[PDB]
Order: sequence, then structure tokens, then C-alpha cells
Amino acid sequence: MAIPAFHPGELNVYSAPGDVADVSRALRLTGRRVMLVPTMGALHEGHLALVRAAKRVPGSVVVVSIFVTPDDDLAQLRAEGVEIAFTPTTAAMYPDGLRTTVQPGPLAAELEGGPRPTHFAGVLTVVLKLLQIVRPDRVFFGEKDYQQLVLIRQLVADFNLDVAVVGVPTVREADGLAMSSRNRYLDPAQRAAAVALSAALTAAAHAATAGAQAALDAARAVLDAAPGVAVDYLELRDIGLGPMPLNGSGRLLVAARLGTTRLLDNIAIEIG
Amino acid sequence: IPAFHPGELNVYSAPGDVADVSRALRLTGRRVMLVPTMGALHEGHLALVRAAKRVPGSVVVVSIFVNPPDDDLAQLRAEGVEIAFTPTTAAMYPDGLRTTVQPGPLAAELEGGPRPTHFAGVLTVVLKLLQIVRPDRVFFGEKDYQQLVLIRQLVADFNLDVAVVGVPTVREADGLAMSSRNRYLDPAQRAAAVALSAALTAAAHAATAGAQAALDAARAVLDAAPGVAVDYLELRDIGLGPMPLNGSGRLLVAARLGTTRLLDNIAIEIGTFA
Ligand SMILES: COc1ccc2c(c1)cc(C(=O)NS(=O)(=O)Cc1ccc(C(F)(F)F)cc1)n2CC(=O)O
Ligand SMILES: COc1ccc2c(c1)cc(C(=O)NS(=O)(=O)Cc1ccc(C(F)(F)F)cc1)n2CC(=O)O
Repeated sequence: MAIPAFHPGELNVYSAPGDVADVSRALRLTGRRVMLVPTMGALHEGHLALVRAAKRVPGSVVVVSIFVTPDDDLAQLRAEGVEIAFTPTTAAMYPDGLRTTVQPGPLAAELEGGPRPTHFAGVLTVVLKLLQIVRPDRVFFGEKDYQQLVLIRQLVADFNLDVAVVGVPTVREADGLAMSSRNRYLDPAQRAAAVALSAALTAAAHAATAGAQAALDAARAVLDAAPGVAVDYLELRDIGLGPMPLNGSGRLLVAARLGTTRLLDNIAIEIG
Repeated sequence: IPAFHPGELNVYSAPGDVADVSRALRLTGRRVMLVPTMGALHEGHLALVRAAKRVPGSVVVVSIFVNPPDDDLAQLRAEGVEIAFTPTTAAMYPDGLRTTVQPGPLAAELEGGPRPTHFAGVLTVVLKLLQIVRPDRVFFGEKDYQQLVLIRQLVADFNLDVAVVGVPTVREADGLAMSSRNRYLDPAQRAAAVALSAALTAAAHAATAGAQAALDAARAVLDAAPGVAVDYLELRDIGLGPMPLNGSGRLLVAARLGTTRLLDNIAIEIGTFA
């Protein structure tokens, strides 16, 4: 078949899975390294950082999937030098309805999977599909949703996928608040209090020279000094989200409700 | 990459080895054909290989793996297969069962009714195999028709870039469908086992008279057979549902002879289509 039109150096928008599949394959054959940046909802600075990270790989072509000013998101992508936007309808992604799906391992039942027990099954299923449509050399996710990032590394490993998963350190507001589309709903008292999540985590990371309990108790003190911050969990795990070893590398994760908004954050921890 | 000797049988046990070899061959223009087996190779498997061999410029990969061989490799070499992939359980499941494929509701029907995680296990391994080898085409017999359908659903649902090839079921001279499990029939059992295929063909010809006559003919033949215990006899659409049948479908049977469970199926046309 003819390869659908692709104009190098321009923003090319495809809604058909088949079309982006054919183009990406044609590009892979001409030498380019295909980079995938999946996105959902309205575009934010976190996504732009994923884009910049992918663009700096030499000979990259950047594919951004968008799976909801939508025209201004596209103008933003063009201004970033993105050459492919993949914009399929729900129908195109699911022409036979919900059928074969991915079932995550037991990690999906933990932490975020407590309030939302089937959320990661849906994420892993759509990510697998995006991975098979585009076949990128590398796929880029923020570390903000660290549990989601870990789950797709497990997906990649367990299903023997050929793709490199790249986690990009979380972009933050100037006071530390982790980027998220939810931040826009916070009133000013909520926005001032929400700084406690990141303040607690960075405190814990520095307190960690004094060991794991000192790191945890520092985090909890900072969370305790904030009004209207209902902590759902505060957990120190290994970097794979298994139990924290006695010392070594780890990750500290927090989730909290401020009014009706659920905020999450996490950070690298090194014990002692 | 590891060594590949063309026009000889190259055996790889590490997934990374077959993946690298496979990728190198595809880049140089060969089309990669995958034939999944559980070993105990029979003529039905040889027919899969032969079908894969006749794709121009094919390189054929036969995988041998049982979800947790002197014969097998011999025959493969005698067929001109250039790659056997024989992974260890540890190399396929270094983390145990973790992320898995959850099939659609067809996996809870028929064979999957008493074995509700059976097809999940199959689809998970078949997905892993496809990702390791990344073939252009993968070949399955039609005899495990439900399996074949669920594999097509896998390939469509997850957007896999592979063509699924169903090969018509090879049969012993009396019509008995080839299967590893035939070796388990005593002579009396092997004699009676012809009823499944006799039953299905009787139905396919009865079907000019409608679906009820077709089912009824098959049942009488099954009923006349010594020591054949019928699990299920079902007529369905070709994708196995959730649609009612129109004029072309599949008739499936599963029956016990002693401890041995035998399955078979056939294309059926109803009325005018017959
Ligand atoms: C580099 O710094 C950052 C900081 C924050 C970021 C990001 C990067 C990226 C996000 C983000 O929203 N990612 S996402 O939900 O759009 C990724 C994504 C997840 C699922 C799917 C689905 F369709 F597969 F389901 C698509 C994209 N976020 C916000 C967040 O994860 O909520
Ligand atoms: C074309 O003529 C025939 C006739 C019978 C055949 C075949 C071909 C092939 C088979 C056969 O054994 N197919 S299979 O189920 O072993 C394919 C297969 C299924 C799962 C896996 C696993 F590694 F994922 F588990 C591998 C191969 N069989 C026997 C059978 O399907 O029971």
C-alpha cells in the first residue's frame, strides 16, 4: 500500500491507528529513532518536558499520542517541533469494544489501586496498544505517577516488549508542587496547603542520612503541620515498589485529599 | 548476535538470542514465520511448518515450550526449518506470573467453562512468543478452534502487527483429527474415536436440512459409539459469538474416551449455503 503522507519538519496529525503505524514503520526504515510521548486530557508543562527529553535523542522523530484549545495543544506541539500527533477516537482504539485486556500484577492493587482498583488495567491495556501501533524505540512517562511508571516497566518486562521505558523527573511549580492538571481546581487555602506534600518528601530525603524512621517521621511532621490535608498513605518502598530494604535506594510515596482533590507525589530516597 | 547458520537447524534457548537473530533476518529482507508448538510433534505440526515454508523468502521459527525433543528436532531438521526456539521456564518467567492477558468472555465458554484461567495462560505465552520473535505470520491448526479464535482476538485487540494463519486440521486416514493426545487411546478407544469426525461430517451433510437435523445427526452418531462420553456438542457462529448463527458456522465437539478428552470441529453451512 502507499505510505500515508508525511511531511518532515511539520506537525503531521493522524487519527487512524493504521496510518500512524505505516508512517512510523516507514520512518524506522529511513533511519529515524521513533520516540513516543503518551498524553491524556489537556496538555501541561509536564508533557512538554517529556517532549523535550524525547527530542534530544539524536535522529529522533517524536510521536505524541493524545487521548482525551485542542487546536492550541497541537500548536504547542508544533512549536515544540513534534512531527507526529496521534489523535484516535475511542471507536478506532476499541472497534470491537472491551475484549482482550491486560491484567496487571498484584502491585496494581496497592496504593492508588485501593481507591481505584481497575484503573491500572485500563492504563496498561491502552499503553500496550499504543506501543504496538507506534512501535517506538523509547516511550516517555513522568515519574509523578510513579506506580503507573513501575507498572508499565513490569508490562514491558513481562510481555518481552522491545521498547525502552524512560521516566522523566517530575516538573514542579516554583514552590515544589508536582505538576498535575488537578492543581487548577485548588482554591488558595488548598493551594497553599498542597505545598506540604513536596515539602514533606524533600525533608524526608534529606533526613534520610539519619535512617528510615527519621525520614518517615520528618515527612509526617510536615504533613501534620498542614490544615485540610487528609493523608491517604505515606509509604517508603524499594525502587520497584516492593518492600524497602534495610538500607539502599528507595522511593517515598504520598497521597492526600484536599477538599475534593486527590494529590500525589513521590521522591527518591537513599537510606543512611 | 549469536551465530546463525543458514540452511541448517539453529537451536536457541535464550529469548534475547532468538529475538536478535529474528530482527537481523527481518532487516535483511527475510520474512519470519512462527510455528508455536508444545513439542510431541506430529504430522499436524509438520503441516504447519510446510505451510510456513511455502511463504516466499520465509525463515521458519518453531517454538517448543510447555507452560509450567530427540524426536522433535530431528523432524525439524529433516523439514528444513532453520530456527528452533526452546526457552527454559526460568527465562520465560523470571518473575513468576505477574502481568497477564485477560481474554474476553469467549474464554469462559466451551473448554474454558471448567478451566476458567486456562486461556489467560495460553494468550499470555502466545503474546510473549510474538513479542520475542516478532514474526510476520504465525501458524495454528484449526483443530483447537476456540484457541485460534481467541488468538485472533488477541492480535486484533492489542494491535499486533502479525498475520494469524489457520491451517486446516490434518486427519488420520479414517478422519480422526491429529492430536498429541491420540497416543493415549487403547485400541478399543482408538476404534471408537472415529465417531467424533464421523459425527461432524454427518452433520455437515445433514445441514441442507437445517441446524437441528445437523446437530441431531451428529448426536446419533455419538450415541451409537461405545464408551464415547460427550462433554459438549455445539453449533456456533465462526467467531464463536456473541452473535446468533446465520447460514455458516462451526460445529464443535468435545468427548471423553476413558480418561482421554478429544476435541474436533468442522465448518458447517446451514440450508442453502450447504
Ligand atoms: C516531566 O514531569 C511531569 C510531571 C507531571 C506529569 C507528567 C510529567 C506527565 C503527566 C501526565 O499527565 N501523564 S499522562 O497521564 O498524560 C500519561 C498517560 C497515562 C495514560 C494514558 C493512557 F491513555 F494510556 F491511559 C496516556 C498517557 N503528569 C501529571 C500526572 O502524571 O498526573
Ligand atoms: C494442521 O493440523 C494440525 C492438527 C493437529 C494439531 C496441529 C495441527 C497443531 C496442534 C497442536 O498441538 N497445536 S498447539 O496447541 O500445540 C499450538 C500451541 C499452543 C500454545 C502454545 C504455548 F507455548 F503457548 F503454550 C504453543 C503452541 N495439533 C494438536 C492440537 O491442537 O491438539
